[PDB]
Amino acid sequence: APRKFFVGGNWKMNGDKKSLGELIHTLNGAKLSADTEVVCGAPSIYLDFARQKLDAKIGVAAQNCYKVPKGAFTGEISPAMIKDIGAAWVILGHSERRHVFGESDELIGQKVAHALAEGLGVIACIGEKLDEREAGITEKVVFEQTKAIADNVKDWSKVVLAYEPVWAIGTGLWATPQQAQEVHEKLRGWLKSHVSDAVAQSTRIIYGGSVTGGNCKELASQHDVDGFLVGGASLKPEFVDIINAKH
Amino acid sequence: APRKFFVGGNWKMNGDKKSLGELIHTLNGAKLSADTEVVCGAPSIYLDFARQKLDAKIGVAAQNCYKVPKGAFTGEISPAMIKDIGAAWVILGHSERRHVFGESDELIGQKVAHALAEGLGVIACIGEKLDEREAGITEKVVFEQTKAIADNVKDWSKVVLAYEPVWAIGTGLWATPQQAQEVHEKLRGWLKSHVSDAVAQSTRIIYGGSVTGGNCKELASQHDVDGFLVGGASLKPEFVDIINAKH
Repeated sequence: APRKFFVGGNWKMNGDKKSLGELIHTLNGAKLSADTEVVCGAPSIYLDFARQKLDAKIGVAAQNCYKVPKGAFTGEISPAMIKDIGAAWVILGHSERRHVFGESDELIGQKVAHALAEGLGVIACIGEKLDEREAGITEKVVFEQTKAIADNVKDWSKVVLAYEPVWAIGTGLWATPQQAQEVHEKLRGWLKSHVSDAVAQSTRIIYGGSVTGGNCKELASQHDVDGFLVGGASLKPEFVDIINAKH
Repeated sequence: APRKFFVGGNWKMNGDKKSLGELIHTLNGAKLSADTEVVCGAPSIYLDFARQKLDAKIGVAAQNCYKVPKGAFTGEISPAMIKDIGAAWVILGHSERRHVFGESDELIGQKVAHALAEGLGVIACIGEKLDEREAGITEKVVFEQTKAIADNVKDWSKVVLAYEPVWAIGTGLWATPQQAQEVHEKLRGWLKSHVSDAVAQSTRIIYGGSVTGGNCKELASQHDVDGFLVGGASLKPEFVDIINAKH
């Protein structure tokens, strides 16, 4: 009945074998809550390395992939390759790929469908920007993005939604736990009416804003926040505290 | 005085540990010419693996990277990471990155600057599309792309230009050895007047069109073709014949 708490740690473009080696060794020896499903999002070049060194209980995620198994797409990797090195997840639709690299809702949706058909789990990301949040069209934007994902999801048991308050990234604005709860609650209500009641009750909607050891207990105590997609703090030893945010 | 023959092998988005393992085993046991600099362009998730398995005499190249060492750029790898796993090259501005993923001349120039400063070698790719070749403005296009790269190159000794006749990629048209020589010759002349004569005589300008064991002998015998950037044929054992194109 209860959704399993889910902390993913998006490392982004960071680290080398030495620094990521020390990070992994710290997670391996740390007292982690058995209630939490932990997943580390490693750079593509370090996905094989991260899987070898990390304990089997902690999952590994690609930070991005493409929509077909093979082909003339220099620079890209496919779900077939991510599966081949032992990883079981992929992060798609991150705000950074949307913004810096112009990834459309259509393109993200194709990636979601393919990743899922190949047997990977997907951490799908959504979120509205500053001018959108200020305009009061938060719901219209995240529902548009969630629909572009959901049209390509037949089975929700391998999917986790991640809300990114992009409006509070790099601008003077900040997100409160109450504001996060209000978006998560509306996303769950969207899944209830557009997919099914059971999908809404079992699907983890994790918060992907600024999550630190100092603010995670309050964000996790929110009814409809089922975990985090942690940015910068996933590289530090306090990522352990964030995993244990309910204890 | 002569420019060392340079055969790079762009694997693109293809293969797994098993298939790439057999590929690498064939190249390691093959009778490769000492006069040919061989470099394998592996997918990012298999870069580490490729460097370990491949003999030291064959270089390893990333198929793409970003313009800073670290940062909030989910899904991207940096030159510092490529250097960390033992690779010494990177393929930038590939036609597929330009067309499918909208990589601009500016972004490519920024990437080239960073890659060279971090100590990597660069196979920079340029080429005119069908509508540009048809309009007769081939010179104007490849001079623009080469300039965007040259403005960000301080030292050309670690750089290799790869001409990609994109107008002959899936259009039904094919580039003849005379037509390849015609572009390569004009590119070397561009380097002569816009940089220096010494740079023009020492810089390898390799052919990035469709290269097989059937057509490489005639292409390589052209005066200003100094090697190849091989596509599909770099996965198969005939890549050995292409490496030995002059013998």
